[PDB]
Amino acid sequence: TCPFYKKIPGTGFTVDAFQYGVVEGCTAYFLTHFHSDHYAGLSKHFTFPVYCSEITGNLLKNKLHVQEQYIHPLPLDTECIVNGVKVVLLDANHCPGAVMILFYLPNGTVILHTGDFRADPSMERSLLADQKVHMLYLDTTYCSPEYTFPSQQEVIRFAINTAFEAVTLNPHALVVCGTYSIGKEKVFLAIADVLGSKVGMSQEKYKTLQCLNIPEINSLITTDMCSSLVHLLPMMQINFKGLQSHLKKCGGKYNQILAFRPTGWTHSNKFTRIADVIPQTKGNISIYGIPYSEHSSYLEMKRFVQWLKPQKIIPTVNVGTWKSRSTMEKYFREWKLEAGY
Ligand code: NI
Repeated sequence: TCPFYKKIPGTGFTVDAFQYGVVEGCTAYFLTHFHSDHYAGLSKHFTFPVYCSEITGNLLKNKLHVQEQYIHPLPLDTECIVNGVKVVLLDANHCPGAVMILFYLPNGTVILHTGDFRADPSMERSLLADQKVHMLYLDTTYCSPEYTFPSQQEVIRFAINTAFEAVTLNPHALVVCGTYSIGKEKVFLAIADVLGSKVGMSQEKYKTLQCLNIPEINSLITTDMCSSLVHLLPMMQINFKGLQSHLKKCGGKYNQILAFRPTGWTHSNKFTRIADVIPQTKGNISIYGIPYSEHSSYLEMKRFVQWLKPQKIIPTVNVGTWKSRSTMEKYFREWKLEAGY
């Protein structure tokens, strides 16, 4: 049964609520982004209307084989009417096709559902600027002060320089990058670009990346592993056994692997600067964990909320414990008092 925080009151709408069968009174199902925790339950047998972005629509049709007639893509930054309710989709600065959703309720309430997001000051000059928000359904993944990490730009810089150094020292080194879902594509795209290679991957991943409207994509990726010196593998295989095995497959083309695991946050952020990061090494294999996040830091989250000044905040992540709920309400109150709303 559907939790209250996936219901938009005063409408027939839910958000990211596909794992509860037929939700009583829901006449349209919104999907914020193609991550499995959020799409859990969708398949080709789904017969209610789904509303999402164009990219999310591509993946529904091609990967989950949902039927065309039930997929309703909407343009971003465009006031649209759905079952008599004005809505807007906004870029969530998360993974490709990921959106925030504004609901303008009949009674005059305004609701923002962030989906998954990484807050940015650029959001302060969207169609959010023009009016008040009464309720915020907030991605609270890292709502605690200890969750710090760098900008995406600094991390990519670290990765690019690391990889270019290693391959210029050893032309026979291979670079590997782990993956298990969409998002974080810049990590492998940037590395392949500075090395002047295409990124090589399995057919199922190539199919997925083909759904994402990246410009010039056919120039950047390929299924021919033999022609590329940047390979993507499942995240699970990014370890000393998985990598030794894969090196064997390359038939003595390469004598060294440099691999990258893009995590979210790790406790090595409480002490170490991005510049200071070092690999785990075994023989001719090195592994870097790099903190490339597609969720708000604590400070980025605080800044957005303090800018938005909502009247009520409803968390969508870390809701399952009392300790977590309690902690989050404290920070909300602090933020409210500090900025005076
Ligand atoms: Ni997500």
